[PDB]
Amino acid sequence: HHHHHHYQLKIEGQAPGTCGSDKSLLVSALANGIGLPYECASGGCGVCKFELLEGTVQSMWPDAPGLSSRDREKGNRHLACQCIALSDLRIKVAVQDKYIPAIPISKMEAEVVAVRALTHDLLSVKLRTDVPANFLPGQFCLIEAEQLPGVVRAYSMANSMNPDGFWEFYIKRVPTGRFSPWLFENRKVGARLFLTGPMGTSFFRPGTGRKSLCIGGGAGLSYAAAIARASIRETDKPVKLFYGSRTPRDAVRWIDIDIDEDKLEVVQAVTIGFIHQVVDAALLETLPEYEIYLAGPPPMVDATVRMLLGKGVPRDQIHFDAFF
Ligand code: FES
Ligand SMILES: [Cl-]
Ligand SMILES: [Cl-]
Ligand SMILES: [Cl-]
Ligand SMILES: [Cl-]
Ligand SMILES: [Cl-]
Ligand SMILES: [Cl-]
Ligand SMILES: [Cl-]
Ligand code: NI
Repeated sequence: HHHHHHYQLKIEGQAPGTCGSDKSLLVSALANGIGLPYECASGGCGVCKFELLEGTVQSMWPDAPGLSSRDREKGNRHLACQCIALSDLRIKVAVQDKYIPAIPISKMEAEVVAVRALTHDLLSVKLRTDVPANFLPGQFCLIEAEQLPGVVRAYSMANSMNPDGFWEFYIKRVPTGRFSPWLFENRKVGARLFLTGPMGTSFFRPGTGRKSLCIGGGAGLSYAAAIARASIRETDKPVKLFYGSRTPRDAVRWIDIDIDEDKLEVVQAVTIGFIHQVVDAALLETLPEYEIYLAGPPPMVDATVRMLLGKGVPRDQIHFDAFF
């Protein structure tokens, strides 16, 4: 389960690049500097849709919900984040500049170096690469475990850009979901994984002059924490942060995540109704004045953005990441 092939990737209107049997069309494109649209990079949001003009591809997730029942059954529309090339390809997609990697993405061999209890639910995993850890606050990595070849999943970085090559992620204590590269044989010090990134365009925006509100459900606390840290570093203003954990009062040691608890206004929502009703109650009609960042389970993120827009928050002050 080790050899891979390389093929030509022609994107109509762009320079002929390369693609392969070893990575998705998304990352090959992005790796080539092309702004192929994407958000989730994991088969759910539908944003990376392209039309297969010619050539043959293989899907990592045939049931991927980002592709509608219609599209899965009729025509030549596929998802770039889920598809590998099995020959030279010609595709058509609306390329945009805002998706060009801020920082050149790469395939990195990374070793687990530290694991520690974040919360009753969250486990923090710190890995090291031979290369500097270079990423913006709010970006993610796609993570693979050689045990499971076709099992790429997305995880927001929790720490910050450092020259020591450290990448931290928050993962679930209970192995739920379904398939994950975080087998328990891989949550031990010395395990080797593969990080692709940095990915994502929902990173922190400086110079807004607005206050930050970070909303993180479940493992989305990684993203929420990286934005909160970066806001405090920027302005020293108070950052309001809301998060969901199922057990009452499971505090996170904010000094271990390099965050000053002063300049930090934390409200936990114990996992009736949920997190976006706790935010709406607490802040009322003041939300439109904040720069808002969310992460979490797709249903939670979608409900919250609906609440936000319904409460008059400009679309361009809302930033999010939801992975499937
Ligand atoms: S980016 Fe491919 S479905 Fe979300
Ligand atoms: Cl990939
Ligand atoms: Cl697909
Ligand atoms: Cl790459
Ligand atoms: Cl997990
Ligand atoms: Cl949640
Ligand atoms: Cl989550
Ligand atoms: Cl930072
Ligand atoms: Ni082969």
